Amino acid sequence: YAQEKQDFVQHFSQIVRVLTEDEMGHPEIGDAIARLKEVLEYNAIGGKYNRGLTVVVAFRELVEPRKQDADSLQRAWTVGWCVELLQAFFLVADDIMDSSLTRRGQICWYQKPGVGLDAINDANLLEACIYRLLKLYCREQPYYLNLIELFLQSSYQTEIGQTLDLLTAPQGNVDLVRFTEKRYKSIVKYKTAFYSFYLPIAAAMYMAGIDGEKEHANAKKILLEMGEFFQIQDDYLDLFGDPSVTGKIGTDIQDNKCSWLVVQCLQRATPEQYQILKENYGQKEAEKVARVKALYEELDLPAVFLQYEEDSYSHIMALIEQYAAPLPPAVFLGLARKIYK
Amino acid sequence: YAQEKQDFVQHFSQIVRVLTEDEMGHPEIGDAIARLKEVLEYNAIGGKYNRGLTVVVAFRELVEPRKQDADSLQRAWTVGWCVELLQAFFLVADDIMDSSLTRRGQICWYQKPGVGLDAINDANLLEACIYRLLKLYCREQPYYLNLIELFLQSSYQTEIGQTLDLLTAPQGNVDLVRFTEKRYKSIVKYKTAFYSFYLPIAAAMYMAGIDGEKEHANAKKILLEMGEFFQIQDDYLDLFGDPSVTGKIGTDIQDNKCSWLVVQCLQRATPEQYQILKENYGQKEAEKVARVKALYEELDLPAVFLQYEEDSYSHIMALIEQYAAPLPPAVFLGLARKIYK
Ligand SMILES: CC(C)[C@H](C)c1[nH]c2ccc(-c3ccccc3)cc2c1CC(P(=O)(O)O)P(=O)(O)O
Ligand SMILES: CC(C)[C@H](C)c1[nH]c2ccc(-c3ccccc3)cc2c1CC(P(=O)(O)O)P(=O)(O)O
Repeated sequence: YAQEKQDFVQHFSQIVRVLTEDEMGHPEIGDAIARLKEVLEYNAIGGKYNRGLTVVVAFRELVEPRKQDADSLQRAWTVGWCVELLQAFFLVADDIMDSSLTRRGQICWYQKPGVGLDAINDANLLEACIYRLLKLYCREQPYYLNLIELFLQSSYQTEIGQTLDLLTAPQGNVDLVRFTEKRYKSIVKYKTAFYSFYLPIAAAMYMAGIDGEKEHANAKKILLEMGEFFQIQDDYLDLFGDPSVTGKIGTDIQDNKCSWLVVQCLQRATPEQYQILKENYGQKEAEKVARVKALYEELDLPAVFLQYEEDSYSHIMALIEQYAAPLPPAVFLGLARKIYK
Repeated sequence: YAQEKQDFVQHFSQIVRVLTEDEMGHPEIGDAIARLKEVLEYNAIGGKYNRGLTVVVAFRELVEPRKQDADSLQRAWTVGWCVELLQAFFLVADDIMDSSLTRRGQICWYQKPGVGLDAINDANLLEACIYRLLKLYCREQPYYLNLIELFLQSSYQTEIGQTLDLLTAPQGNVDLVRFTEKRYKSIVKYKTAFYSFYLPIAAAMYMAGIDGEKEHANAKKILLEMGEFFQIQDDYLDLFGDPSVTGKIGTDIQDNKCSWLVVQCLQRATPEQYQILKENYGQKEAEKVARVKALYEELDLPAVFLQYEEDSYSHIMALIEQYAAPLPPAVFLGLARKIYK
């Protein structure tokens, strides 16, 4: 599982080289290409690489083994790195928008002295790097246009999701009438599930010559449902997870997030409870965060979650049973195993 | 010339409609699509539309008149609007990065109450709209991939140019050792000339079935040279233009810009003059801006410019003479006329 990750990371060095080869081919833009290198190195490294690696794993599980030459494998690693660049673009930009301080345990790029709002253009460069790598490595392949369109569409979906989230949950303005279940699912589907789960498997599919509309739709159905549970579990763990196991010490409640937890809370709350939420949700003070968390436990949200994880796992297994064919079920089950661990 | 502009603007209403049709096809994301509409309407309208209109004018001059049906013309307007969306994406983002207050005589989008840094995601949406329109209108055409690659490449070039500019001219830090002629030309070529002049004519060329590498290179040579003079003239007019004729009251000097003017000044300045520049360039006070402007006139920069405009016009005419064929020279001469007016 995580021997493949060392191999993925070692490929980065070449991605960076080929993207910053213009340091001397046109000398004039050298300093800009040096800055691009620093942007790539700071923002594309330090994550867990789950999205990029999924491209490689899924590719190897989908392609006939005697069409896995060195050049094929290299295209798969490169396209994995494209998914990671897309992720990096979103995170740099989201951090600016949310005023975050840290990411992946280090200062956010935009908070670095000397960067600041220049990070907006750095993020656009990271995005642009995707299409430069696609062209460099995949332009003669029959799936080239399909991949370009898949990355463009995944960016749109994600951005639209971000818009929805920004409207739903503006910092420093509590309005819980916004935090409905239909809205939560919609945010998760567009902002997270499409790029995190559909994108990497679809890309592997296209690379394997699997281009059919119907097959893509079948896999999408499985994968967007998995993505929904992934985010719900992320929301739950934000507050209730062991921090030496997650890494996170959560701030969803302080940040006025449309969390699965606040959604559930609101569905179950008496009016006296709605009031406790109104007075304490989306504020900085520890005692106020304690209040919300106490309210969550009083309503047995951990028991709700555990039940919800069980029903969700059965449903995902049924979706796999119904929609995986003719793909090998292992493509989806590998993901299910990680998510439901 | 400017009857065609009313026609271009009237087409916007349909661009907006087709991009925000999802307001009821998926109801969940309705509020986000409403926000997209407001972003489009505020940021794609209010400019002079020169870049988009160039696509339409050049298309009509390049295509055989009995391949200009209603659907062709519509694709040309749409692709013109794509160039305008690309422009809108860059301007929204640049305004945030520069901390500007106004644009096109109105408050900058990000300065609107309630927007703020959410404009970063608004800008990404504007970019994404380009590829949604290309797909909606041009996906079955033989030039589809060529246009997608042209817009992606124009975005990269522009972003790289912006990086170079940000490194060269950081606000609140005067360093004139950066402001060399080689650097100025490099910024202009990447940040301005490619998207403003090459992009719209190249797009019209691809739409007319003119896809040859050689022809694109020939036209690019003419067009990047024209773009260089356009920006130089913009820099000159920033300070010396009549504001009821430009619209601008200039702030290049206050903003520590790598202007053609400061570059020229530096080439001609004694060390005592270099000092006046060092002490007064890139500062807010009116008397300090007066100093720089006085220095410019003492070195006869307006006479240098006028001479430079003459040599530049002859050179552009020679480039047209040598590189326009087999395109009709009118494609380039229309631009020359506007630029050198
Ligand atoms: C390590 C676990 C404590 C944690 C809950 C987890 N579980 C996962 C299950 C699946 C995936 C995943 C797999 C493929 C594509 C995208 C995500 C990531 C995570 C992750 C890590 C996620 P997270 O940090 O939880 O949002 P990342 O965005 O990949 O870093
Ligand atoms: C109106 C003039 C006082 C002014 C100097 C001018 N001259 C031009 C010449 C050519 C073009 C142009 C033509 C095609 C593509 C791009 C620009 C724009 C301008 C412009 C307007 C430019 P500007 O505002 O000068 O940078 P815009 O970016 O199109 O608004």
